[PDB]
Amino acid sequence: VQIVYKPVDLSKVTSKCGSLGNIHHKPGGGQVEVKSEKLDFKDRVQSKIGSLDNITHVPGGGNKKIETHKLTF
Amino acid sequence: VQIVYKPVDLSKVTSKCGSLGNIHHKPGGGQVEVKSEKLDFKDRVQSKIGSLDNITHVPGGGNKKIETHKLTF
Amino acid sequence: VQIVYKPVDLSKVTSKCGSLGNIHHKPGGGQVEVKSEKLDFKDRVQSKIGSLDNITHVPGGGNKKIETHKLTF
Amino acid sequence: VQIVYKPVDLSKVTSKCGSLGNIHHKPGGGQVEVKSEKLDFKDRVQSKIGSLDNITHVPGGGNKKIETHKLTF
Amino acid sequence: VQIVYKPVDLSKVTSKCGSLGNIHHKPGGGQVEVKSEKLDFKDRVQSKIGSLDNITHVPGGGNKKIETHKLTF
Amino acid sequence: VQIVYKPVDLSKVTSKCGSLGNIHHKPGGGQVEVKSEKLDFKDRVQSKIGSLDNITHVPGGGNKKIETHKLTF
Amino acid sequence: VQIVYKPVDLSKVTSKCGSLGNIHHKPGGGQVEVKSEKLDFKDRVQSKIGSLDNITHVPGGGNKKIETHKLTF
Amino acid sequence: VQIVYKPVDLSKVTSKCGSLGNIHHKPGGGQVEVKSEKLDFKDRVQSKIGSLDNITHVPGGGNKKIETHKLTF
Amino acid sequence: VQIVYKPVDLSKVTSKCGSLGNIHHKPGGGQVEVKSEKLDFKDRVQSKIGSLDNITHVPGGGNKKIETHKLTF
Repeated sequence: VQIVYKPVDLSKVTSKCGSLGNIHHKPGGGQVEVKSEKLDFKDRVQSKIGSLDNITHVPGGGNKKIETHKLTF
Repeated sequence: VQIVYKPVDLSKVTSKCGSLGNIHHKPGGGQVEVKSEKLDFKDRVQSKIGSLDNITHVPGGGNKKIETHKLTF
Repeated sequence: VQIVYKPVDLSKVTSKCGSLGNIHHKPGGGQVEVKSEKLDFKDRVQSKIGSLDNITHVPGGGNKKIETHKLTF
Repeated sequence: VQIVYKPVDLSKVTSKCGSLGNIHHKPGGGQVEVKSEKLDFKDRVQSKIGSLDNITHVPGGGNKKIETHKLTF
Repeated sequence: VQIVYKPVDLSKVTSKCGSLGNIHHKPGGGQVEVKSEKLDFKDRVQSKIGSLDNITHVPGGGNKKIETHKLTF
Repeated sequence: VQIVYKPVDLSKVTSKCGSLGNIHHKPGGGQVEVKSEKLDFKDRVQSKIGSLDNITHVPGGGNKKIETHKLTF
Repeated sequence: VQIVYKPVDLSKVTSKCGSLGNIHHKPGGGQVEVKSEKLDFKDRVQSKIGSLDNITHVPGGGNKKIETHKLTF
Repeated sequence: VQIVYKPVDLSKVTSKCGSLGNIHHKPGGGQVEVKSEKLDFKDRVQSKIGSLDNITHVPGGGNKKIETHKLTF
Repeated sequence: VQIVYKPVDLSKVTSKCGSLGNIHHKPGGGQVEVKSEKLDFKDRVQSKIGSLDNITHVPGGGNKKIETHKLTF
């Protein structure tokens, strides 16, 4: 058996931006109150309170190319 | 058997940005209170309180190319 | 058996950014209060309180190329 | 005569505020013209002209408790 | 005569503020003109012209407790 | 006659403020002109012209407790 | 012949402005694309492309007096 | 011959403005596409493309007095 | 012949401005693309591409008096 696997990729993924700005992200600028009395936990607790895991993501490009070349004989 | 795995990549993934800026991230500028009374824990506790794990990510490009070349025989 | 594995890569992953700046990150500029009374813990406690693990990441490029070449005979 | 004056005060006066801001006070940004000719004052003059006695008052709390305990025999 | 004057105070006056800011006070950014001709004053003059006695007051708390304990026999 | 004057004070006046800032006070950034011709004053003159007695007061607490204990026999 | 040319000018051209501001001029914040193929020019070319010759003019007065005194004998 | 040319001008041209502001001018925030193929120009070309010659003119006065005094003998 | 040319000018051109500011000029903050293929020019080319000859002019007065005195005998 003869197999030729010769894909050719000449693609452009392109982004052009004049200006990118004046971006405001303000998570949890408010008021958070947690009051707990006489609670019973028989098993594990994970607790997050406040302003956690917030992201501001401002890439000047942020382009993605995902490319799988799989040959199975 | 003859296998010729010869993929060719000439791709461009490209970003052009003139200016990128005036970015504000203010997580947990607020007021947080946790009051706890007579709580009972019989197994492990993880607690995170306040402003944790917040990210400001401003890459000038931030482009990604993900590229898998797999041959199975 | 003959296997020729000759993938060819001439790609570019490219960023051009004119200016990148005026970036403000202020985690936990607020007010945080934790009050605990008569608590019972029978097993491990992990506690993080305040402003922890916050990130400012401003790379002039920040491009990624991920490229896996696997041949399995 | 026996007098017992035994009031007990356990009160809370409480204020909780997440964030307080972006406050603009601009007294007398306008145009003020006073033109006086041949006036006669036989008695005292007080004159205030322009932008006087303006207040910006931004307390983070600003709570008031006023409490009079008067016993007259 | 027996007088027992035993008022008991356990009060709290409390303020909790996460963030307090971005406060602008601009008295008399305008234009003021006073033109006076041939005026006659037979008695005292007080004159204030322009931007006087203006206050910016931004206390992080600013709470007041006023408390009078009067016994008159 | 027996007077027992035993007022008991356990009070707190309390402020908690996370951050306090970005405060701008600009009195008399304007234009002031006073023009006087042929005026006659027969008695005392007080004159203030321009930007006088303006206050910026930004205490981190600024709490007041006023407490008068008067016994009159 | 006697010619007496005695024009008298006591005029006032006057502007009084309290405050002048918050002026935004943003020419060419948009996107401009010029694509040219196989064009033939036998004589001179002037080309302007983009954001050119734009003016922001904010004079605090900006008054004009134009005054011609012509005597022809 | 006797000619007396004795015009007297005592005029006021006057402007009073309290405040002048919050002015936004945004020429060419849109999208401009010019596509040219196989065009033939036998003679001179002037081309302007984009956001050109735009004016924001915000005078605090902007008064004009135009005044010709012409005597012909 | 007697010619008396005695024009008398006592004029004022006057500006009073309290405050002048917060002026933003942003020409060509957008994205400009010029693409040229196989063009032929037989005579001179002037080309301006981008953000050229833009003006911000904010004089505190900016008044003009233009005054021509011509006597022709």
